[PDB]
Amino acid sequence: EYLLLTPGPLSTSEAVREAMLKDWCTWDDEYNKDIVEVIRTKLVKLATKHSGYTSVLMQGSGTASVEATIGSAIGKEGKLLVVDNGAYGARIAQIADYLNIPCHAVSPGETSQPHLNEVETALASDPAITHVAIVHCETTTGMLNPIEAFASAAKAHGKVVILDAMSSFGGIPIDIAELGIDFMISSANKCIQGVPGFGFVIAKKTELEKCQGQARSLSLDLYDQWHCMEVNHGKWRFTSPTHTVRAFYQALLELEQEGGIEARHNRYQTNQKTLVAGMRSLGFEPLLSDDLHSPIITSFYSPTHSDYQFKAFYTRLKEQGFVIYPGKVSNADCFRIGNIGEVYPADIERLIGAIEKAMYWQ
Amino acid sequence: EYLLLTPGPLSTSEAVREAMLKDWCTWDDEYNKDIVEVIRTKLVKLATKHSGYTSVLMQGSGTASVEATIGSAIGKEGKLLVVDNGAYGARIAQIADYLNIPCHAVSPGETSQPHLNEVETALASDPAITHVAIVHCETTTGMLNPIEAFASAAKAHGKVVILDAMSSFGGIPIDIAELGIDFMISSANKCIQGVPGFGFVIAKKTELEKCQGQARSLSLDLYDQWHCMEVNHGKWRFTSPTHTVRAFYQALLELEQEGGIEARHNRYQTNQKTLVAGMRSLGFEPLLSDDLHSPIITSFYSPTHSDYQFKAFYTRLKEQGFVIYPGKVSNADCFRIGNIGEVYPADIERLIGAIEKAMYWQ
Repeated sequence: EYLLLTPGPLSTSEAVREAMLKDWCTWDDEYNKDIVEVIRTKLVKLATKHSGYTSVLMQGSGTASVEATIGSAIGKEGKLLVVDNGAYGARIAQIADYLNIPCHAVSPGETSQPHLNEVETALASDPAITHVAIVHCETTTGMLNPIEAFASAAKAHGKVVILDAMSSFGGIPIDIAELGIDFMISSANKCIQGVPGFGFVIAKKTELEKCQGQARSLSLDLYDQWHCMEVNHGKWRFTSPTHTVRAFYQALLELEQEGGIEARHNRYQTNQKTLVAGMRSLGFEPLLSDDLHSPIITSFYSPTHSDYQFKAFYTRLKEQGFVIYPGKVSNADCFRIGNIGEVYPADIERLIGAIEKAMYWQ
Repeated sequence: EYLLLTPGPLSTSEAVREAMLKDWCTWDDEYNKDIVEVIRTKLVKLATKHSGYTSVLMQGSGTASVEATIGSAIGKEGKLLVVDNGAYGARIAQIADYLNIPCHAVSPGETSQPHLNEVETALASDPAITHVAIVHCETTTGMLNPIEAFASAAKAHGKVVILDAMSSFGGIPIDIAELGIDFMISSANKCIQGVPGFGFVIAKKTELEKCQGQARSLSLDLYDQWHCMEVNHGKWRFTSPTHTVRAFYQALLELEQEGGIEARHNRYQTNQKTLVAGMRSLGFEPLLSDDLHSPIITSFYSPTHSDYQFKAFYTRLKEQGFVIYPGKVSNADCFRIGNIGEVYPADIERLIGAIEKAMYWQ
């Protein structure tokens, strides 16, 4: 009915939703081997060309998979270093606080890319740090963080690297082995284009094996979940959201049929650049400078006009068949427009015309 | 294609699965107020006729909602008493161990109902206990535990009562206010007949308010989840499995259209009694004595014949369109047959004939 221009849950294809029409037995080999183990194999190949990697699927929101990683990888005597330049980086610090894990937040500001100066200074002054965490795309602003330079500084200091690639994996090309990522966390419902219900972790097999007996949660026990899936060939310890897992298997086939991540990245990149160009022609201004823009979601400043109201602008756009998203920027009045899911160049063009008609304050 | 005679995920109706064909914006009022807040209101009324109760929906397997309750209700200086007479009772002890919560397991044996003698002795000898936990239906065996006598002994000792009603709520009539249950945990995909993706907690509002700042997990923070849903009217803190939540809204409407829990309980009770009677005519023996049988799932002893093999019996039954379930009994060779979901008397009768044809060892 509406095109969801959100960061996810988003507009999924008909086949992705149609795949949810069958019921599955959680104990049957058709589910565990022919569905789950296929997902697991495909996910590892999508994340790297290299050996030594493995995948774990975890029920719940994507945050639950981020908490599974933090609470399972970090030992009793470990300390976390986080790059917090948005709500998601802050959420990694909040997880650490709940789990009583010593944490050092390196806050570079929401509208600027992390100065690796602060990072290298934290890594040199604080030898107690065992793990470092960074958000690939800060979905709050749509900022693309420099994960390569960051993970390299961490590997140089002999620290474990955790990447929150929730809004980037499947839509931005990355080889986690080459970049030196130890744990890469991502979603079923963002760039891969499945539906929500679970998340996953693609990890270096040697680093995942170290998580055994270190977990702070039974449900979020990364090793125990991984080990059950390994020895029982796809078996989830507790009930898996079967329908959403089948929808994800379909979303993977549609990613292969598009031409993979490189092809999806190009479609996203074109959508985002056409969107920014069209929005600028209508007088809107992006929150970040173009060099910091990700091809996933763009933050735009709310019009300074006294008659402007997000809810009113949002409602007028919904009437035209487009669902935009509110801004999450702490020290800025903003709104966001995602360009992921069933969003194609023709849609972005139809949207720019719809933005124009929804500009009631003109 | 197959009728799933499992404890859940099970055979859902066409309308329950068809409700998953629409995409939802997580931020829209149509989702949060007209879907989520309707689910929440209906769930509290289904659990009690009385005031003072509230509901919380939690992403993940049902275990995640059990862990949310344990880790959020119990304080730093608190101690748990568990009735462990099956894998699910043992799992509540395992959660406590992960969360470093002192725990006293009262193990009455898998084939016998809890002797309230051990319970009352534990409550009199151990004044350090703050909370007590019991499984309503031990799905491992299909045993129906006496929750009334148990919760009364706990209220007498001024302890908080936690009920795992995962396989019983929606199919067995219970008023949690009258029984003195403080936190009742249940599933989206068992007796209510929705699909997996989330679980929920129906709690005494005064007892839930005490959980604030006590949580051991960010994702599993019961108060923080509840408070966001209360002040932001249905809003889930992090991504909710939207499609599965819409499927659950449909499952609630179908529960009302059947005539509620009393009507569903009668259909389950008839299925289970007809099943036990038919299985006995074929020479099979129930694991538990009939007085301990729940109307949800029945455990039967594996035939003593040397030619008998579960996988072979299971495969021959699948061919006839019935999916049975393996046994989870620790000190018994068993199999289970659920009778929940789209299971009607005509199905049980067709199944008894299918059991007969699948008896290859005859």
